[PDB]
Amino acid sequence: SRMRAVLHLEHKRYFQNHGHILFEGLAPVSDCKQLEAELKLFLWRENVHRTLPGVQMIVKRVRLDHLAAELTHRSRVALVRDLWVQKQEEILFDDCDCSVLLCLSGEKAGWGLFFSGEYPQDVFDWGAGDTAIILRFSSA
Repeated sequence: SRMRAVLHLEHKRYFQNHGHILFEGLAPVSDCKQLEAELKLFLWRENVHRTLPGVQMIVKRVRLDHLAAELTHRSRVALVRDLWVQKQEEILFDDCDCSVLLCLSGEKAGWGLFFSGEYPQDVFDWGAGDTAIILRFSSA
């Protein structure tokens, strides 16, 4: 089982103050590793949700769309783009309402960062052996 996850007012305040917030254990670690293993097989790294159901399944079952909308005070947002990345330098600017970087493997598997605008420096990174997926959410 998994406990229900609920944002606290202080999580909102942190995101308001800084424009990002990092959560430990945002997504179940086993769901992240399973997705990563399927992505390695699938081997182009853009919009991998069009090829594997695990991306939207994580978005929906962890409620990343509802959490992003809540943090950004949007009625609703939806996943519009994604990118499976090996290095943080690969995460370029996207003008969407909110992004989520979800780490898929290694020590920080399951950790996720909500942010808007450019990827924030000196907040989150993962080892050279590990990967992550950036999820772009839009109210458009």
